[PDB]
Amino acid sequence: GSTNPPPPETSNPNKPKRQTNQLQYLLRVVLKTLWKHQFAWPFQQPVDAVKLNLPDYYKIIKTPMDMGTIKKRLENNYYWNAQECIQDFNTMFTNCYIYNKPGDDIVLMAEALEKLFLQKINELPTEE
Ligand SMILES: Cc1noc2c1-c1sc(C)c(C)c1C(c1ccc(Cl)cc1)=N[C@H]2CC(N)=O
Repeated sequence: GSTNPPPPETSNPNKPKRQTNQLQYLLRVVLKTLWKHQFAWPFQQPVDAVKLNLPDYYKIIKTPMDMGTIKKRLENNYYWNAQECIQDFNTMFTNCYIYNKPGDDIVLMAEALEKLFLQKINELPTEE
C-alpha cells in the first residue's frame, strides 16, 4: 500500500529569513481569519493519502501545501517576505482545484477560504 511523503519543511537554517510587518500581518490577519473558518479543517494539515485512500494524490500533486505547514512556517519565521507565504497559500488552493473536480464540497471549501484570504490580503500594509 502507498505511503505519504514527508511533509514540507518548516525550519531550515540555510534559508534566509526575516520578520517583516507584511509577514506579521500574514499570520495575525490572513491566517487567523482562515484557520477559524468552518471549512478550514481539510487544509489544517497535510493531505493523508493513506487514510483517505488516495494513492494517486502525491502522483498528481508534486508540491503539496497546507495551512498547518504555512502556520508552522509563519511561527518559525521561515519566510524572507510576504510573497513567499502568499505563494504557499496559492499552491494550497491550486492543488485542491487541480486534484478535485469543480463543484466538489472540497472545491467550495477552498473557494470560500480563498475569498477571505483575498479580502484580508487586499489591505496588506505598506512595507514598514
Ligand atoms: C485538501 C483536500 N484535497 O482533496 C481532499 C482533501 C481532503 S483533506 C481531508 C481530511 C478530506 C476529508 C479531504 C477531502 C474532502 C472531501 C469532502 C469534504 Cl466535505 C471535505 C474534504 N477530499 C480529498 C480528496 C478526496 N477525493 O478524498
